[PDB]
Amino acid sequence: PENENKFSLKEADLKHHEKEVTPKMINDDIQLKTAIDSLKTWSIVDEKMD
Amino acid sequence: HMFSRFSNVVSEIEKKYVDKISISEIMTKAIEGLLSNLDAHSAYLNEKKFKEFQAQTEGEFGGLGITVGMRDGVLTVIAPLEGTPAYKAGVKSGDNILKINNESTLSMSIDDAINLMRGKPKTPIQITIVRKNEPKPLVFNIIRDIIKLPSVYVKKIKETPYLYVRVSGFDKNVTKSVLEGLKANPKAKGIVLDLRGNPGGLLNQAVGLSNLFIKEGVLVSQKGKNKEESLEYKANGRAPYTNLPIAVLVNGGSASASEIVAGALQDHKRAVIIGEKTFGKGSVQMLLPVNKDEAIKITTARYYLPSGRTIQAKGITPDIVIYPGKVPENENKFSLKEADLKHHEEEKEVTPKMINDDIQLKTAIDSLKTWSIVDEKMD
Amino acid sequence: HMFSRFSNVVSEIEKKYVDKISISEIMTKAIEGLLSNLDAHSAYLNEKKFKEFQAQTEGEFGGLGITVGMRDGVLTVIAPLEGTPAYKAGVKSGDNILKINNESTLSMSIDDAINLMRGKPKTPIQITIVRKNEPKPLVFNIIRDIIKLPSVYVKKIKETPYLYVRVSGFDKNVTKSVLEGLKANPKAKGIVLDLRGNPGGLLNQAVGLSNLFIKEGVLVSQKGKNKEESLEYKANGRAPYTNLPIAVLVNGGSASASEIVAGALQDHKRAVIIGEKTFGKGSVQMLLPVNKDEAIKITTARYYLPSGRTIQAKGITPDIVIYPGKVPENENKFSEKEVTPKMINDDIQLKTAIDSLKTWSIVDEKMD
Amino acid sequence: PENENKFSLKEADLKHHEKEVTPKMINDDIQLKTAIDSLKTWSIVDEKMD
Repeated sequence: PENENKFSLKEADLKHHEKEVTPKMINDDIQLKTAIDSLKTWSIVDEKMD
Repeated sequence: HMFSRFSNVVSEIEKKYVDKISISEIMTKAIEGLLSNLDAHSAYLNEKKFKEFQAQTEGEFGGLGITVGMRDGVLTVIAPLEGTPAYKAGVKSGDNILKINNESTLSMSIDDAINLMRGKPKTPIQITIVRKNEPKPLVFNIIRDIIKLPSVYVKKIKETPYLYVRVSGFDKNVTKSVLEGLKANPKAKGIVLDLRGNPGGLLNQAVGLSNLFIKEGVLVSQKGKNKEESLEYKANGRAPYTNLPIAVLVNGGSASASEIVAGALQDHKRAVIIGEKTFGKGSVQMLLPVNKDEAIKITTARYYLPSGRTIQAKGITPDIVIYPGKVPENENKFSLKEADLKHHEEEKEVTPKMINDDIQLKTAIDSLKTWSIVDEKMD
Repeated sequence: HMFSRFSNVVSEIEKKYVDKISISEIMTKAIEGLLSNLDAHSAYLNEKKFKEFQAQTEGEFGGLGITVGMRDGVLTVIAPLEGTPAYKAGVKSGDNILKINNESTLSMSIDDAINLMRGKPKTPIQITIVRKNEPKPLVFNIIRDIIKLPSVYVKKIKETPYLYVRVSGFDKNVTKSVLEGLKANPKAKGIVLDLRGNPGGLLNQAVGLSNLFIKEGVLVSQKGKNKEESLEYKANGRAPYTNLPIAVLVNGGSASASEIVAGALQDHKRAVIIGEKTFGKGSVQMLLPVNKDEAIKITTARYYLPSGRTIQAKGITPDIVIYPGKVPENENKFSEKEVTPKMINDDIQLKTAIDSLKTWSIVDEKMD
Repeated sequence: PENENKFSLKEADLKHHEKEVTPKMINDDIQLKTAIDSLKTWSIVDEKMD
């Protein structure tokens, strides 16, 4: 699934301050998007143990 | 003197503007003009609105306990919530609110209709209803009572050791609510802390919630303008659940309080934030009165995350970015022989039929399962 | 007195606001905050802005051609002037602007949008629109250029004596061209004075055009608060064409000058307004000179039609309301230089105007 | 022809809680609508002469 809407996150008077797997080939298929996601959780859990 | 700039200009508007504006009312318009121009969140609460807004702040207050969704454009009855005063009145679905007492609320936006309906916590309001069966309006009186709408509920997942915790708004007992929910299920192995789209408010409970998990953490991570206002200390180490897997779900709505409980966990790597980018509302607002006891609401401090980065105008950048959708499936014939054949308390626990409707909750459960597998690898 | 309230409020703001705001900036954010709340069209120009505006002139800044006016708290495109890039880009009246480039338009002043569109015409600029009957907004990449296309032409109808004069915009030459066309095309009778999509223009030329067809008197009465600035433009007796039929067309994308020509005729029973409701923008603002270099801009006075009605928000309600479409020439069977039946049948609002001229001719002949 | 509005009062009109032509019938048939539109112009030309 891809983003479809552009919300008004920021408004006026706001405060300031080929040979590799591309995000396209990750997007077209979900089974490879969830396998990379499941790697991110492993990295987070590893960093929790220092 | 310094007021020359505004005193000279306000003289012209007295005479040359078309509709004979009174200088007494001009100041009422200049104050509202100034505050709205400092930032995107300041506002002016005059005397009349002052006490009304103060009394109707976050929590329980008198009302009707009826959900409005404009189903048919006539204020249809969307949800007669169980146990609410409207349900005591016996309101039924299919009715619509043409008028309250003598005024066609349909011709007015819900902005003022909600104010009219939400009156005194005791004085009953004679609500007027219309049902298509009876052309003349029916009558249903909703006696007044403080509306007890919990902000947090905990419901198990049918086939997994993982709970589900919803956090919309923040009430005085958010921390107690989550803690008692966890106590009710001592054998949970992961919580999908869904605080998706929740704007914020009541920081004093966000810190308690985060402290319920982290052990070193931060006490209040804000600095402000004056040096005395900064409170970036450490949080206490009395957290019971210091190793429970977590996956907090965020969405563009989450602005201030759900942006400090989610962001605080991320910088301590105590959870996995799943969803879509957030609002980036890195500020707080004190409602300091002035003049005739009128709250000149204005920003007073800028929240900072533990790492030192700023959420303002930057969002929370969830680790696993995924937007709402449906989980794909492949099938050629109905799993059941027929929709009504061969099939021979729903809120008591999540079921796959509702998980498949929201891909994000599925992703959260997947992240919790990965966390469980990783934790089991350390045996 | 009342000033004490404001002084206390500003003192409190200066004491607690996070970013150490200076007093000079507070006043620049209080005056600017007042005028915007006073009336949408109003605006504030400081010393620098006032100087740059004084140096500026309506020369090479053709712009997109979009004309915008506040309505229900959002910017809406009144109508893109005919022949300009915005018209050729598909922007239609009633579309609510959301963004110009990356700048969100929530709570801007009309002057800000006008200046955003103004500049070197060749500079590309992007626009985002919200259309009522189409989900999600749009995006338009438009290149601007100066426009010299004459604003009125008097194209004649093919098979009938009736003329057809299209007043697209009220420039300085609008009143001369219409009179010249009528003079050069005599013995024509009916005149379909088309004003649809004409956002507005010079008042001096709206009264100038209305002067041709009226002899009675007051055309448009302008009144503010005090009597000194109140004045009205009463047409002189020179009305070369005070007899021929007329049928003006007005559409939701017209206002100001095109709304005083249609309103002046309607109140003298001198023509038949045909179409939809009008946008209703009929106020007047000018820079206030006594400003200590910080020129401001307020709606000094508004326009009143001779009947006494004000057109600020009411607009003009046509006599014969008929919406756009194609005439139902079907079901009657088994299935350039002059307006032709092909074009008339593609515009129902123009078919009605011709019919309302035939009845006028019949009633004129019936008296003899 | 239908105006740009899609619903307006299209659903749940209710309110109001035969012997004369009503606007619904005039909308139903275009010939009668043209006949009425050609009577208003007659009134306008009657007013002008006075």
